Amino acid sequence: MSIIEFWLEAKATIDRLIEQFLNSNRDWDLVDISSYILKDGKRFRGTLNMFFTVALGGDIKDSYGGALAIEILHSASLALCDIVDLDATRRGDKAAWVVYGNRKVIFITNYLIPTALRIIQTSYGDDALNTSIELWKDTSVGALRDMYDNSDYIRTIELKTGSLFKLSTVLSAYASKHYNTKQQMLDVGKYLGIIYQVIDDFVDYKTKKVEEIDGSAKQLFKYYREGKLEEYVRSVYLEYKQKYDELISNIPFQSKYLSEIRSLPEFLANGLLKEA
Amino acid sequence: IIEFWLEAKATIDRLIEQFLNSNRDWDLVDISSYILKDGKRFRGTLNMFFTVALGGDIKDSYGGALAIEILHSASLALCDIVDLDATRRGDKAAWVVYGNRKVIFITNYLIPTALRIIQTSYGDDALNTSIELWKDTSVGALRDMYDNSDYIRTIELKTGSLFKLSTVLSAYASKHYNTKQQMLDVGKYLGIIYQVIDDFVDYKTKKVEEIDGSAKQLFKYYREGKLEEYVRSVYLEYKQKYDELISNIPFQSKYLSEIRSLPEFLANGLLKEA
Repeated sequence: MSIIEFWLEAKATIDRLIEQFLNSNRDWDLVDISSYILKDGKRFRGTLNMFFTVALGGDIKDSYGGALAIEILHSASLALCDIVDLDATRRGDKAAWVVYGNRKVIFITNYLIPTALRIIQTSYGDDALNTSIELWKDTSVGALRDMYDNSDYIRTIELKTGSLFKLSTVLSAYASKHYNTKQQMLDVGKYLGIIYQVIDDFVDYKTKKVEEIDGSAKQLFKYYREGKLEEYVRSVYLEYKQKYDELISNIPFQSKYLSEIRSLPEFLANGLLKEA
Repeated sequence: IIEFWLEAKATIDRLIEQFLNSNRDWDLVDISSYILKDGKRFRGTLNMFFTVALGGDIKDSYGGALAIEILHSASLALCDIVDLDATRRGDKAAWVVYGNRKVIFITNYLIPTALRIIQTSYGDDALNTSIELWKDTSVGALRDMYDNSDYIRTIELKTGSLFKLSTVLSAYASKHYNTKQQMLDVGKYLGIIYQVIDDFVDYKTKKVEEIDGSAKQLFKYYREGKLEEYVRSVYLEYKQKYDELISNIPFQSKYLSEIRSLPEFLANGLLKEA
């Protein structure tokens, strides 16, 4: 839609911010590796940030700080996942650890996370920061529960992947000067994040070997082996999309963005499918 | 002098215990081995001492000391990270990956958990400073890798940072908010002393093919006996900055002496073990 065009502009805008961040970084030695980790990315979370900021009436410029922090928090998490799953490529590059070793990347990572938090606090204040610290903890709890994915698929992916989406959407509440939608915005990102992860796991079963699959995805095998994976994934997607559609009706969004807002679950769902 | 350390190091061990209990779920990644990697509790106690030493209850420091230690654990854990030589077999290496995995998960849980402890007890202002301090700790490690970086500056971020943390937190605890900026400097000097002193212990009772990091730079001191010369020259040197800032800070009466004994007790605490 215009969604795709908005995304392309946001990506370029977010890429610009990363460079300004990098160079302006006094820490001369940390730029080389930080750059490699922040290097590429579609920046979907950061653009959802900017998107909802504008859809709520705010000034796109006020979403910049969160936009940056988010993409910084995301990039740092990928560099870590690549270590956890021991993957050597990021879809067009060696993996950070391959090029610098687990030792450096993890430290660099423990530096970037606090940095992103500072940016969020400066740009938005203490309440925004505390919310971010809670979503950070949630995420770690998520990685954990991804260890023994016996049960709680939906809750597990909410914490693991959804936490960052909640951050993306909730921060647009501050950026747009509409803090009264805080909880509504948190639930928006929760629905989008669950939809994004469920679809992403699905695409994994249809584009990779059954053995090489692992993580939360692994919890869906029981559906896959019966040829009922698509059926389950579609149910989860319809549920949360309804929950989403209902919710955005009760949110003070600008009339001219409602159609784009209402088609976001499709934008993210078909976006993952397309590439695969 | 020690009438406190021994009694509090026991309180800390008791606190750390109730905590490790309300989080049995993380046993899956051997959380305790990280929380208990350190039994000393210097930073934790160092936080309770300087607190009361300002009229604060022994109570007000619980959160601080607990969070202080958790973060030290988080810090040590990061030291466990092993790079893959790729020269190992497939089996011998699967467990290194799982260790690196354990580190990454427990670390990213403890840190925000401790920060929330520091905020729930002392407010957003105490929270922000901690974030700054943890951020600096990470930088100390990155440069500790290698680049023969300014030993002093690189030692302040490595071990100092977390030391500045424990002191400055007593100020919030002691509700003597104005003594905030005062304490941050306390830890800084002590801290540079703890590490310089320690870095010296590895230069006396430690391997010849070992030594790395900051202590490395000392390369031009060991091969000429001047090593001990730089240590003494840096001990008193900074001890002076410490000895100065102390009396300036409105500590209190009953505990104004032993405080000057701290810069000594740390070194000896280390120089005795080896």
